Amino acid sequence: CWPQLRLLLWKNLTFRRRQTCQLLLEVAWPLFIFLILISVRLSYPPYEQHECHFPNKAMPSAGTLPWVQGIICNANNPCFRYPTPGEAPGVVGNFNKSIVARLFSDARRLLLYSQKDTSMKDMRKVLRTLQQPSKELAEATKTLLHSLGTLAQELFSMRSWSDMRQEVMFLTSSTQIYQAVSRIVCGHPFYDNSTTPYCNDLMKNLESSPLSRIIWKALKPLLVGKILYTPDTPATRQVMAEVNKTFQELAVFHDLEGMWEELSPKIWTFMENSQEMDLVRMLLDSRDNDHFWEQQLDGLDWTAQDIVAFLAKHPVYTWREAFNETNQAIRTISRFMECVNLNKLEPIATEVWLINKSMELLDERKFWAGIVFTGITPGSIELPHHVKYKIRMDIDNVERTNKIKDGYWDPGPRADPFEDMRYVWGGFAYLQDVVEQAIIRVLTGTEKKTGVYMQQMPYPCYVDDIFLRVMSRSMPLFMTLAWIYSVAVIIKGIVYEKEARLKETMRIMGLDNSILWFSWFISSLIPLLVSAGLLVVILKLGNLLPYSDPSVVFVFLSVFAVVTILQCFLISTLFSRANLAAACGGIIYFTLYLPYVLCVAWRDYVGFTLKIFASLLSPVAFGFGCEYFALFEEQGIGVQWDNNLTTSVSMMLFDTFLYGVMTWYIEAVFPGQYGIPRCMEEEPTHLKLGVSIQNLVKVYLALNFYEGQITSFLGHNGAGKTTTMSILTGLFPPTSGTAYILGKDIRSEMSTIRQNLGVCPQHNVLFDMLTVEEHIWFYARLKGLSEKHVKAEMEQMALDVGLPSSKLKSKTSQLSGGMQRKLSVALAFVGGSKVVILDEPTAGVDPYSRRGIWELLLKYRQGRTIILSTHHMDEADVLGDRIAIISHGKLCCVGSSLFLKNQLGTGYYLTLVKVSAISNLIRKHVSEARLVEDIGHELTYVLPYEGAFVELFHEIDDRLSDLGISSYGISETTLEEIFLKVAWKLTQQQFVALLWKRLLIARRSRKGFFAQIVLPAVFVCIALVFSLIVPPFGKYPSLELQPWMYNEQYTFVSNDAPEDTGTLELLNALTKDPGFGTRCMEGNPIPDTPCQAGEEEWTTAPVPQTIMDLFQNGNWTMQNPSPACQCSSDKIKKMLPVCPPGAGGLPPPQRKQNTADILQDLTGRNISDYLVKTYVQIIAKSLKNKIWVNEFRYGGFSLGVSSQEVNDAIKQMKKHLKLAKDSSADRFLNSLGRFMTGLDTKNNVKVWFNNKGWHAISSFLNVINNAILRANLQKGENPSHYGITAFNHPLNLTKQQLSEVALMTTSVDVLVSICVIFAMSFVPASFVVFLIQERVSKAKHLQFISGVKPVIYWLSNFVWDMCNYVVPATLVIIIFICFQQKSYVSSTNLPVLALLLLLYGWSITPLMYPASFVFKIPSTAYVVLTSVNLFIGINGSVATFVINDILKSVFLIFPHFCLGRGLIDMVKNQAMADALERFGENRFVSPLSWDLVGRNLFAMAVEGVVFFLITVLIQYRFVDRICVGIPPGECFGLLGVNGAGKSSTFKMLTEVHQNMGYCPQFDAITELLTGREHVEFFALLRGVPEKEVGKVGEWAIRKLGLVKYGEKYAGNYSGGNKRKLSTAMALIGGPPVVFLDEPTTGMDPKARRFLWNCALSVVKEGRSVVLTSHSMEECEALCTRMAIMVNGRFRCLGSVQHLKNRFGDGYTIVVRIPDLKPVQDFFGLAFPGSVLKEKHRNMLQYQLPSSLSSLARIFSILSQSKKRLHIEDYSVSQTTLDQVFVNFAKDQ
Ligand SMILES: *[C@@H]1O[C@H](CO)[C@@H](O[C@@H]2O[C@H](CO)[C@@H](O[C@@H]3O[C@H](CO[C@@H]4O[C@H](CO)[C@@H](O)[C@H](O)[C@@H]4O)[C@@H](O)[C@H](O[C@@H]4O[C@H](CO)[C@@H](O)[C@H](O)[C@@H]4O)[C@@H]3O)[C@H](O)[C@H]2NC(C)=O)[C@H](O)[C@H]1NC(C)=O
Ligand SMILES: *[C@@H]1O[C@H](CO)[C@@H](O[C@@H]2O[C@H](CO)[C@@H](O)[C@H](O)[C@H]2NC(C)=O)[C@H](O)[C@H]1NC(C)=O
Ligand SMILES: CC(C)CCC[C@@H](C)[C@H]1CC[C@H]2[C@@H]3CC=C4C[C@@H](O)CC[C@]4(C)[C@H]3CC[C@]12C
Ligand SMILES: *[C@@H]1O[C@H](CO)[C@@H](O)[C@H](O)[C@H]1NC(C)=O
Ligand SMILES: *[C@@H]1O[C@H](CO)[C@@H](O)[C@H](O)[C@H]1NC(C)=O
Repeated sequence: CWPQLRLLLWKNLTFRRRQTCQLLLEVAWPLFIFLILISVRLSYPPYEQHECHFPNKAMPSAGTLPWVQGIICNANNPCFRYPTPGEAPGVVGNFNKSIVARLFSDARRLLLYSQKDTSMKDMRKVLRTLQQPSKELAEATKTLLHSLGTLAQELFSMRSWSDMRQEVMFLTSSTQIYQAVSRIVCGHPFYDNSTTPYCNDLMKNLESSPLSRIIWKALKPLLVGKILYTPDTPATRQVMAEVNKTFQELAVFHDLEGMWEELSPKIWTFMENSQEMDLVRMLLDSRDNDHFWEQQLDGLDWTAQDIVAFLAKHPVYTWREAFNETNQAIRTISRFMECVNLNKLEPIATEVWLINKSMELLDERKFWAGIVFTGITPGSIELPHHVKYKIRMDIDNVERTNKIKDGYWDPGPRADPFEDMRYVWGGFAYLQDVVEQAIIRVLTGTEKKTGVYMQQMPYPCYVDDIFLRVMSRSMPLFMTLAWIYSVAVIIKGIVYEKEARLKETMRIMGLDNSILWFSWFISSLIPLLVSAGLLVVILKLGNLLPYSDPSVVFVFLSVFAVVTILQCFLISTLFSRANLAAACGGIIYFTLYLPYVLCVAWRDYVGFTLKIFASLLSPVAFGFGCEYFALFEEQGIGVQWDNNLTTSVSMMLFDTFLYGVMTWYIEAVFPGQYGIPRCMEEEPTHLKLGVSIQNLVKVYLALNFYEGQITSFLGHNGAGKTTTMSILTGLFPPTSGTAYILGKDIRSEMSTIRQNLGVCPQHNVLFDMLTVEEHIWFYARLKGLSEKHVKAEMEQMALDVGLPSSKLKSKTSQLSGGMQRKLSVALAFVGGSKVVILDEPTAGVDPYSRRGIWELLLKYRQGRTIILSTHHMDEADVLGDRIAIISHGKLCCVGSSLFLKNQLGTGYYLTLVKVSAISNLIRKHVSEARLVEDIGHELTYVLPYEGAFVELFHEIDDRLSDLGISSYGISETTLEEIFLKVAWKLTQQQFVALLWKRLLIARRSRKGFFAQIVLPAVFVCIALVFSLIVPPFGKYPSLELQPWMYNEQYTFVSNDAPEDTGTLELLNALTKDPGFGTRCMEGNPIPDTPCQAGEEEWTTAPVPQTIMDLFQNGNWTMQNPSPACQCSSDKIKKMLPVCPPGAGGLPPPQRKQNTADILQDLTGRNISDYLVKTYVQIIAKSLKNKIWVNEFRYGGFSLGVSSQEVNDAIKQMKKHLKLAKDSSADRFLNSLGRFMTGLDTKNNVKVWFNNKGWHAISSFLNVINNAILRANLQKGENPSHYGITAFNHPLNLTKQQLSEVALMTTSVDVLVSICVIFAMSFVPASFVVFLIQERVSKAKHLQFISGVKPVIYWLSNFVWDMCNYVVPATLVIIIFICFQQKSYVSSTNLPVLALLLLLYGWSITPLMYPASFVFKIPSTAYVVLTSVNLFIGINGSVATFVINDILKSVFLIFPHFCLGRGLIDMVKNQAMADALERFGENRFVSPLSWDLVGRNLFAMAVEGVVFFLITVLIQYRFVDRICVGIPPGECFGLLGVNGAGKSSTFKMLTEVHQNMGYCPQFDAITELLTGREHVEFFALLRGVPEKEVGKVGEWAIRKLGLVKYGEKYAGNYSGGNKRKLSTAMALIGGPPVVFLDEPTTGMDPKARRFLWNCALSVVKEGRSVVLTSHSMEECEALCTRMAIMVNGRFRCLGSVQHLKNRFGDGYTIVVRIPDLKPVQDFFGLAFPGSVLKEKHRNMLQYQLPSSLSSLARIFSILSQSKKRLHIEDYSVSQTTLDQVFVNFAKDQ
């Protein structure tokens, strides 16, 4: 058992080693694939990003100055990496150090001090009293001194103007300006025709200044934009007037220039020539006032000396420089604010005019967003209590509304300042908040009393390694390609071993399929394990899968190799061709891998039971395991032994078991064309009996085979000798019979029988890539011989074979057919087998190797029980010692050759070579004589039988010169007799005939290649159906801003400073009956979301034993309230950090708010740390369960706490000091007072928003605005039906975006075009494979032999190919015109596409014609042509992606590229015309224009023409004195030596064409055509009449027989029937000379005689024939004038008898008498040339050379010694023709 496994493994290893061409590619392909993989890996490094927070943005309602400050500097998401103070629950600042805020606060302080100041009036009163020592003078002076000291302190304590002037002077190197502006504004981390060109050049410089050009993108729609709204309802007018007030709040700088121009001369003369200033300067310099100023300064800067130097200066810094600087600053700020359009309000009547005006303003490049209301009628009614409004803005400034989420999840806070922040810099949130605040103010009356801020939630220290994810979630493809190559190789090997019938012989040799499958398994698993180990090595070292144990991945790859090995064992039993299976395995495994990518996209609704029932394949389970590996690898923890993956391994093992069972079943139920689906002479007792059959029978005989005799076994192959020989072997069991083979019953023991019983079937067994010595060694080891015994047997076999040389012993299977057959028949004798069963030896080999094999067989006659079974007569005659014939399953005759020939055989055959005279002489010499047959220069007679022989031969030899007889001959009866006795318009005719034949061969192929019609149909159907799934990619529907667009989310509300001031009522109205927003309130005014009504429970989730450790780890202050968390340590790359328990610290109270979501109170908790830890831990827990984790929370609120005095003070100040009512003084003061009172906020809210949700910030802003509105509502009936809804609907796209979408749709266009190109390329594949089938010596050369004019052949082929491509063209046209694809079904795009497909077919059908020329194998050009067509399609797709002019000019040669570009340009022009019609114009550029489409049509047409021409061109490519005369009726058989070039001479020697007929050596018939139609087509091509064609066909079908099977498929016939059809084809036209070649190959008796009779008859009609073969019996029975060709020249010619007598050997005699030596002694003494050819018991044979002319005396001596030697039987024969042939071949 095990030794056989060892031999099988050795054979497999030798097959692997000797190739030296497959294993190197096998080891290089995975290396190359994964080298490309690692090269791609080393190009994308892992991106690490620290955790950070984002500053809070301020809306316009929270103050104009903080809003502008938030716009200006902190507009980039700086990613602080540390919690900003803005995220603190109490403070909302971060502008502590803002010098502008300090300047404004100092200005407010100066104002409020001046209005409460009395120094001016006190100084005036003191001056009046002094002008009108004293008593009250001292008190007045003291009060004035104190007042002026306080004023000096106040004026010096501002400290803001100093920094402002220093910074503006330093500004008037790249980073210094940025640092200065950042320190100034906040803390520390064609247009020239419209307006004046000054600020045009300013904005040009802003766009060209080398800084972050993002602040300009945010400031452009703010100071240049322009808004417009719905019809002029008075309430809409009121809300727009409120918005206008909010806008003009910042217009204080507009009327400041007039104020300065009006106040400058007054303050100038006040500081120049006023008595008050002179008195102040006088009092500032004294002897006692200096100490007063020193005491009042409190040691501050700007002492009294500096004050006196600055103020008192009539002619180094006085007030004049400050005055000039302030004047210049005012000039600059006025010139800046001049072109700032603060009147951006335009009322519009209708919505269509709204859209038109917005588009016009967009063309004018000055257009901000636009509000659209929903008023019911232009009435004075205030509001319908529920405002629905939309904000229409440009697309490039608003986030798209077609999607609300990125889809696939990926780490990253999504905080890019420009790419995904359009709701901030675009101005959407600003206008939204302004409109909501205006609506709130107009509904109730409260002005602002509310601030709003936006805070982005932080992110917990993530890293970006998307490449690792996409490569570990798509591992199977590149993990499987190399094994696809490996499985193709192993399938090629398996099917090659199975096709050659080697497995059948292995089974016959005494083996079971189990050990073969095991050996194949081991031999294919060893290199797969090697490759798996190497891949584990290259993956671990590649740094692409760190922290992954090599052992577990190695075991995984080993199980994968095992399951793929069993899968290929499954797939191999369905194919019976090596290359076909090797090419189809790859595509079949690709098809089996596709379900994985098909199921991975629909993972949202896939069931575990569906996963199991779909895991019946190997690639899907491997992909699941790889997904497990990826999920456990991405987080850095790796994969280890931790007890999914186990389920995947179990499913893979179940798949292995299922594949094994499927193999075990299919190998038995459906095998190949060779498997089995589930007058008796004296018996010589001188030798031992080896095989004794006894009463053998089957389902609808007894012989005794002996040891030393080579017994023959003849039969009709239908009545026996086929199932009897199989029953003698182990193929089929017996049926009520027994046969003791060498003393062992067949049914008793079959193992010991096969141990000493060789076999040699017709199909030789010789493995390729091996030596004959290794063959003998392997067969001897399989026999069971020892080492020394095997060596001795190999030496003996090499000595007896005849090739004892290293040039042949160490060479591969390269010898000629002769030595190959000799070695194959000698192999059956290795091991010393005592019983051998041959089958058809020397079937089609030359007579020389036949004699050699005969000698080799006779050398093994010393007791081996050779059982011959052949259809040849001479072989079984000269080899068979006991001929036995059976018929009707019963034994008929048995005995020696002489016994069978003299018991029932006819008399002698006497021939004469060159008629009534000789006939009468023979009749007078012998009465029972007759004239058998007379041929050209020959005559035969029969002597049916004895002294008449002597007298007749004497009379013949005496009167020989009388007649024309030149030589005589005598022969015995051959065994074949005993076997038979016992059991012009011709061009149009050829055109229509070819068309008819091809039409029939296409019609009768319904079961055949009919898929070439429905397969392109189903593929184009799949394509056009998939084309109806991709969205139009250019739509933006009306989206409603509501936070519940996401299914589930966690909200939260944090109430800071709970003192009931202004926050408690707001937070209450946020969580009352109306809920969060507009979800459900007296109905559900939101579609597809009715709110869950019943839930009210303020509870805390059950906490595990972590509160314990939280208690024992006390002192958890506000700072560090929870244990820390580590992330991204060195050499440990973690996608998301892992934190210990107690991440948040305490589960907050959870409660549902009846809106399909749950809120948790976060009062007094650190919001940032809690959010970070909860988010990271929840995301980890969610991704742990393989759910494709989505987002968790989106938004929350933090409500906290941060006037008329300044307004009243400004009013009182304006009342005095030269009050007036001009448009320069009152306007500026009122605007400044409004700006001052529009900056204070009592209470505020901070909306925490996640940016992963595209529509989260706006929805939560709407929610908080609705909450504010419902809270500010007073004494209402109920807050239910009071609410606002915000919509987002962009405007229509313009020409630019239309061009962009027409450019980006080309991807889907080429995607749908590629599959059509692939599906349309399957029609010419059938044509080319049919041409290949007809090209290999079948019909092309045969039709070329007759007059066919080969150009007409290709012409008719092209015609039918066009006519047959017409059908699927119209079919697919109808199929995908049924679909409403306006790009194709239009009245202007249908004919162009129609003739585009037509010309594509016309150009593609001749392109694959020359590919059939050099291709000597059928049924495999299909796959390679499909592959190269796919490659051309990929090339055309790449060229379309894109020097382009020459590219599109030279790439028009490929018709696939032509059709692709045609479809692309067609859909492009369709989309362009549709867009132009949408915009309101009309373009009618026809697709048939020469430049666009039509150049491709002409190119494809001329390409088809030139391809047909070059195909015609390729076909045309632009012996020693052979002399013989063939008269009428001369069968001039021209034999030759081995390799004499008979086929070449036949092809050279072949009006003359029409006068010659050919019969191919190989069968030539269409497998799907009919029998009668073959000869009908060949008669049509011969030149017979159209009406007599049926008569000629009937004559041809009746002449050669087979009339019972005349109407059937030629492919379903047999060898004899195929040869009959072939020889009938050569007579359908009736030429004078018919050239035949091997008419009988593998045929049977009672059928060869039929063809021989037909040949003799067609010769007898005066028509000479010419044939050649190897069987010399056929030549001697058919030919009449031989022509032997030794080396190029005719070495011998003449009749058969003349050649047999001239150069032939002597006669041969056989005598029959235990025995006596005296008879042999007398026989040897009688003849001098007697030679003992064979000596047996009671039977002798001898040869007489050079003594044939004395046959009369030979017969006389025989008749004399008949009574003396007591001989029982005599026989005398002449030398056969095969002896003459082997003699001529020996002396060469
Ligand atoms: C909620 O919970 C978070 C943490 O989960 C708390 O945030 C912590 O508190 C501060 C932010 O509010 C952070 O303090 C900063 O730490 C920086 C780190 O630099 C080193 O810090 C270590 C101590 O950990 C020192 O030994 C080193 O010498 C380094 O200084 C400081 O650099 C930073 O100092 C600032 O520097 C800037 C620029 O120079 C100055 O302008 C500024 O005035 C200040 O000096 C500052 O001290 C703290 O790191 C942060 N994280 C942790 C783990 O503590 C929140 O505070 C909690 N919420 C509330 C309301 O408390
Ligand atoms: C809306 O506000 C703008 C300014 O914010 C007002 O326009 C002012 O008045 C006229 C034009 O109407 C101009 O001469 C002024 O220069 C504009 N600006 C200022 C600062 O006065 C406009 O009148 C307002 N419209 C409504 C309906 O209130
Ligand atoms: C035209 C004048 C009278 C009205 C404007 C007030 C300006 C000019 C006065 C009022 C207060 C003064 C400032 C108060 C003190 C300082 C701090 C010192 O380190 C630089 C000078 C500086 C900054 C003074 C410059 C001049 C000053 C800014
Ligand atoms: C900065 O913050 C502190 C809080 O410690 C506050 O007292 C101060 O007024 C702030 N500065 C401002 C608002 O300019
Ligand atoms: C804008 O697009 C809508 C969508 O159908 C269309 O009805 C409307 O007429 C378009 N308006 C303009 C001005 O193109």
